[PDB]
Amino acid sequence: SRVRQNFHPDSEAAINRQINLELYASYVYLSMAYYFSRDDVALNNFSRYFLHQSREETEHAEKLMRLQNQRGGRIRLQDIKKPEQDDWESGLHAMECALLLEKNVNQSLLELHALASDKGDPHLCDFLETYYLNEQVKSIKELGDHVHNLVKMGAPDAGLAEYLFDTHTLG
Amino acid sequence: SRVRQNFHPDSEAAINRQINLELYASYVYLSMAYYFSRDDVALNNFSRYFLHQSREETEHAEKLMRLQNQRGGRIRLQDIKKPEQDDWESGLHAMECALLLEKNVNQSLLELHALASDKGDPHLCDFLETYYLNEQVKSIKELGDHVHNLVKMGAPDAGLAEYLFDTHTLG
Amino acid sequence: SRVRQNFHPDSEAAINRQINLELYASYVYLSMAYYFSRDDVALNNFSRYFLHQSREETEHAEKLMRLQNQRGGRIRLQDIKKPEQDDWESGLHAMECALLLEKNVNQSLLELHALASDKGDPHLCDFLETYYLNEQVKSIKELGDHVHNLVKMGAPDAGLAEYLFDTHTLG
Amino acid sequence: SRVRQNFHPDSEAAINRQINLELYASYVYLSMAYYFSRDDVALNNFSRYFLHQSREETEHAEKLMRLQNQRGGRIRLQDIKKPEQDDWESGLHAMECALLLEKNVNQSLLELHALASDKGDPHLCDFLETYYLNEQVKSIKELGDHVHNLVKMGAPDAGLAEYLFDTHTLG
Amino acid sequence: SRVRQNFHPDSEAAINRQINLELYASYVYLSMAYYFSRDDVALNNFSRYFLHQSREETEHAEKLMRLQNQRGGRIRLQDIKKPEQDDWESGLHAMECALLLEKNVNQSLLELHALASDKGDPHLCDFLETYYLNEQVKSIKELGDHVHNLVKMGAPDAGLAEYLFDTHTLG
Amino acid sequence: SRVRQNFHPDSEAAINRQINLELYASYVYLSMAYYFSRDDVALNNFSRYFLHQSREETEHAEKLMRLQNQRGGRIRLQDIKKPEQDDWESGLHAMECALLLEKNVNQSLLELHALASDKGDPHLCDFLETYYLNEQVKSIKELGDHVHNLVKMGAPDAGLAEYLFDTHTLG
Ligand SMILES: [Au+]
Ligand SMILES: [Au+]
Ligand SMILES: [Au+]
Ligand SMILES: [Au+]
Ligand SMILES: [Au+]
Ligand SMILES: [Au+]
Ligand SMILES: [Au+]
Ligand SMILES: [Au+]
Ligand SMILES: [Au+]
Ligand SMILES: [Au+]
Ligand SMILES: [Au+]
Ligand SMILES: [Au+]
Ligand SMILES: [Mg+2]
Ligand SMILES: [Mg+2]
Ligand SMILES: [Mg+2]
Ligand SMILES: [Mg+2]
Ligand SMILES: [Mg+2]
Ligand SMILES: [Mg+2]
Repeated sequence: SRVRQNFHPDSEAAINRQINLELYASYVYLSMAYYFSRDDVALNNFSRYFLHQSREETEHAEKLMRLQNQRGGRIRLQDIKKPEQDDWESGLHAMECALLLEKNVNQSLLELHALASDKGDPHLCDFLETYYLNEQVKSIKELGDHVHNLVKMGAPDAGLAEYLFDTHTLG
Repeated sequence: SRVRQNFHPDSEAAINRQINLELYASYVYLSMAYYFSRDDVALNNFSRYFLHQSREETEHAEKLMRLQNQRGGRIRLQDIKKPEQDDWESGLHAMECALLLEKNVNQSLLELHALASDKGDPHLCDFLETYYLNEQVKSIKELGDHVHNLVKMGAPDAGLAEYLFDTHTLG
Repeated sequence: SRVRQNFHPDSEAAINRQINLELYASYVYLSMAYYFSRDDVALNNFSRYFLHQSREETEHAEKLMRLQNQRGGRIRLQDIKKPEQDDWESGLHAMECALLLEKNVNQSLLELHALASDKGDPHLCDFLETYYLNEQVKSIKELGDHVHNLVKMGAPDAGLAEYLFDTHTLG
Repeated sequence: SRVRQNFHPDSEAAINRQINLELYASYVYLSMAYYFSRDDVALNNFSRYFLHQSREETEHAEKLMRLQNQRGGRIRLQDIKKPEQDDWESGLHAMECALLLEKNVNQSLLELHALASDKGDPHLCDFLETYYLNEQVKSIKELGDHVHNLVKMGAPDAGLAEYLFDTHTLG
Repeated sequence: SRVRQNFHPDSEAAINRQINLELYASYVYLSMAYYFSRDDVALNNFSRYFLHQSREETEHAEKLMRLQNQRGGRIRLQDIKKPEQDDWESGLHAMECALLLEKNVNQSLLELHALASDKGDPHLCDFLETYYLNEQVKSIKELGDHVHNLVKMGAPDAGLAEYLFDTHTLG
Repeated sequence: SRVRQNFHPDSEAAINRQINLELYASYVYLSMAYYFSRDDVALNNFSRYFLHQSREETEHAEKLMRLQNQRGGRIRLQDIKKPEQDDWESGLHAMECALLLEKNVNQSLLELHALASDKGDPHLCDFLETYYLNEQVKSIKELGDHVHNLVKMGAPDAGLAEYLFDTHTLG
């Protein structure tokens, strides 16, 4: 390749893997998004909240796909695995799963950054530090906030709790 | 379910399958989209054209997911299969694959409409007739147009052809 | 904690210490700010200059407090020590003390960054690199500039010098 | 001093003390402010409410610092003591501590006014009467209101109570 | 020096060298810029494209000169070497030389970043990561794109190719 | 060449030389520009004044490069020599060097005009008369003015002088 400079094949692989992980999380949030528009769940702000997260994660993937073409790498796509559940059980459960999901995305991204360090790709280091490492910290903190309020409010057994969180926090 | 009326389990299954098919085509077009921003391909309008198609197909899926929740069905998601290639070979080849893809989407949708007919779901009939059956005819005709010009122009061997089509038709 | 990931207790402590250091510098600049509105000093631009620095440093502290809550840490506040003097002696002396102060803030921040490196917190690395390491370089260079002109002009013995610097540079 | 007229050294000392007290309350409210942005508390309006109080109290200090320079006195700053807690326990507890804090600020200010009376400083009397004595009465009444509603609503055991007060009163 | 902190003489030298390298590339692009306004070449968009690159590289140098004065270093300037050719041969050849040039600039900058790492200058690390390491990746990818299209189009023997690239891509 | 008419090879050479001279003066002024943003010099208007002169001289070069391509000549570039000093000593010294520099540029340009006269290039005569001969007279007179005031004010020993000239003339 005529553009490739200082781009280690293992970083290339790392990125391709990370692209799949970001697509997977977009799918998980799309699943949740339409879980909440169910007639027997019907929390439309939860539904809009997770649909926005989903499209946000698709943007994450595209940046990485864009990073692979910028550096000289070759995007190699894999199947996008279906989420662990179609029935996300409750607004609380969906927030806890979202929280657990993003800490794993964070892990993988922390692992990616580390590979880039051992390979002397400062550009890739700066890439993850700039667009991912802090997006994740805010996502994880925000999700943490949401998890905490819904527990303190009494979700999901308190019939009022998820309905109020929907209308007042996510509105 | 308290919303379900005149909604046959086989239509439900049909829809869930169709949702996966629409996600698959969105993925195929995303793959092509980033194929053309490669430094050794670098047809940015082809890349923008297929990225728009991709997001358009994601919208297709969401409507169907929305249709499933409206009728009383239960969205059951499957893995999203990786496309047949990561190297779409040329602007012409990518248009021919896109054309072949959409005729299959069309087939499945024609098959879905037929199931809905034999099951007496006029609502589902009208759904596909309204948002899908003609979107497909226009997609297939448009793709057909593109395929024809690029052949007539001499793609991909004519070095000028794909570059001009990029700048003048897809610009 | 449910948000904490890859956040070493020594980094937590480092941050809590740094928060106090940033509050301390805000206090030092508040002291200077009101030193210059004295009727027997009466350099109102010096006074406005240092009052702006003070509020700027309070902002520094808040970001760090915000960083501690984002990562899962626990803000643990300490007394805010009074400055070394209430009588900052002259506009020159106050600039030299400000310069010496910020090089220490810089030291501590350089030390903090180093801890984060040895602990594999790339997020915290990027945090300090983004909002602190360069703010400090500009502060130190700006203060350096000010120190130099006031010396070259003859502060504080030249009765004209501090009065002109006040009206022409800090105006 | 050439500006000093009718300004008793004990009033000067009183003011310097009061300046420290006003800085202390600003710090207490800053602590609370970031207590509520904790991921395991996450009441963002409580957090904004107390952060505004904090900056309001910093303004209190500055006026007094400004009063000292106007009259001929000499600002003599002391350490700013850390608050009694870093864990403000609940929105209710934080309001009760805020209420108790401001009644003490009020006490000290009432004591200051009294000193000024026995010393024949009508200017200082008018100063406190104009910018402090009523600011305090409104703060104390407002805090009283807040305390009462949160008790009546069932804070902190009622999971709904603090969450609703956050969104509906402090929003 | 009174501003210098944590600034290693070898980093200083590195920067001074890098400043010359950035001036050299500005000169190379100025040469190309006026190569294309030749009456026997006359590709005015190529000429405008390279003249913009040139001024962009002068900006690169100035930032580094600004970085040297900010940190306490001393700008030490060297001769600016004439480019390797005055006759850049063709639009394709000029793009290939530009591509090769920027990968070297990139190399030097990657080497500079590495020096800064071994010297514990995180500020200088962040400087290059922020304003240079990615500017280079985009330049190299963009130049790569251009190189590829002009080859695929048949430059320079195809009389149409450079003329169309001029009017349609660089217009 | 098909555009060349009445264009003597010695004029061509003259122009190529003059182009280098104009690049040299641009470099000298860039050096001065960043000399004054030094933390131990810190005359920001001097710095802006000389940075504007530098870009102005780059424009001079480009016109001559443009003149060479217009007439049929061939731009042949040489190394751009580093200036005589990196330490311009004082605002006065920098103005005196600038003054001496421009009288030499003027000399060379007067010499160029003379060559054009003996060669019967009235176009080149008119070129220099129109864009250079008077730009130089104004530059030299302006620089002369500046030199005179700074001497009369007492530069560089008078600590006030350069600082006031910076803020009041060059502001
Ligand atoms: Au789970
Ligand atoms: Au790295
Ligand atoms: Au195919
Ligand atoms: Au039907
Ligand atoms: Au000192
Ligand atoms: Au790190
Ligand atoms: Au209490
Ligand atoms: Au009184
Ligand atoms: Au070459
Ligand atoms: Au570093
Ligand atoms: Au000289
Ligand atoms: Au002539
Ligand atoms: Mg993500
Ligand atoms: Mg479709
Ligand atoms: Mg600070
Ligand atoms: Mg108060
Ligand atoms: Mg550059
Ligand atoms: Mg000139």
